[PDB]
Amino acid sequence: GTQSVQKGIAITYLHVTDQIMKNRDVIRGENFLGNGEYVTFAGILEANNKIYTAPIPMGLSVYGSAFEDGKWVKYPELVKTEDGGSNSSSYEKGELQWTQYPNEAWVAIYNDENFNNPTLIRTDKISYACGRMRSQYYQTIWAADNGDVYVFSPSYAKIMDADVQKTNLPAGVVRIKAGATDFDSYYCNLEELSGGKSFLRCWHITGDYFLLQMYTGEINSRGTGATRMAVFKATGNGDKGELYYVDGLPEPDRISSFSGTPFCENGVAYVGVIPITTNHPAIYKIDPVTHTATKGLTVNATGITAIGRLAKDSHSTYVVSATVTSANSTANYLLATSTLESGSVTPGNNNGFETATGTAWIFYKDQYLYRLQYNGVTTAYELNTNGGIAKRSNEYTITRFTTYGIFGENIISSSAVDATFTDL
Ligand SMILES: [Cl-]
Repeated sequence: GTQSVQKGIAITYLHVTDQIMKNRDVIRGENFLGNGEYVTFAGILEANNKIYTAPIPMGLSVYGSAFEDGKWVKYPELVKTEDGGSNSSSYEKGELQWTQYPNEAWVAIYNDENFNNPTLIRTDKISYACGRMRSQYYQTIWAADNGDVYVFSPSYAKIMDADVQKTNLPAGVVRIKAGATDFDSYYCNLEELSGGKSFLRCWHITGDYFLLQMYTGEINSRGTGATRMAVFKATGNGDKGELYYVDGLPEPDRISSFSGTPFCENGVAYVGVIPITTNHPAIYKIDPVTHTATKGLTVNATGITAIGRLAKDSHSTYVVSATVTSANSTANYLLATSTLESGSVTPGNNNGFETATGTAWIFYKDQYLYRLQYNGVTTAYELNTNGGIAKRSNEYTITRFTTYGIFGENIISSSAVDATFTDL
């Protein structure tokens, strides 16, 4: 056969029990959806004993636009004539950047973590299901407690330069019932409910309630103005969806950012709120039933990069990962606390453990906290038998990732990559 550089999908596993890293053979990304384009997985969602992801279309690679004399090139006027761009937006001559098919969304359903033989399904009711901010892809596919998978799209593609690459669909939601292999008839237009606004990203809270980080103005590539929260009850209003803005958070013009991953327990969501700059980050409790927020634990640091729990034998604690950023340096501290609802935490005591910053953080149940970092090594933490934060024995070298999640006993990370493939 003929080997060439093509777009692939990388999959990396961190097995939390064995403490072993494995690299899956690279998956072909070219023509993943049958239109020549390659994809970036957004989300590794465990539900119904299966993995759901949104394969986000990327446009055409250099290989894909040249393939069989431009078979896949629908809009040749968009193929780049020379190298250019900057950062994640950088492109090579011959690429077609961004999808040519913005008015649809796909979901891949995999039977297990081997990522073989996906069930690929398409809807024309929403655009693609992820959020975006510069180089980041945010998961927007989530399961209700009953296993129903809700597939949200903020319609990020509305901000594309070329008309044919804009979506004309409003931000909205569709559904895959638990155990089903295709979408049902559910559809909710979120812009009609929100006052014309989309969202940066979203998460599950409990039951059929989801948390949306809402925009105050237009969606944009820098995340500007993503300073409100709303609670979406998917089956509310007679299975039409119901959206309520959250009351009790700081005023939007006082919010610098929210932390990236809420912590959900006891039916509520705990969210890190970073105010504009004495004004410290604090963790707010959001009750989805009343769409009300209350101020809890104050964090005496720059930011909040993880909230969760660690447990070992008869010891357990909450763990807040906090950043300390100076003019000349970045630091991260893991801070133990018995409560998220009052008081404060401050680096500088025995209940704190310093780490390098990490690209992303994820808790595996209440057993481990993983600090995912590419080059830099990936590390993991636990409670020791004495109840203190401890580093696990094994470290890992992983590559750049754009999505991550847990299935079974594996932490899984993924990215679109260049790789050699053999064609017939
Ligand atoms: Cl439910």
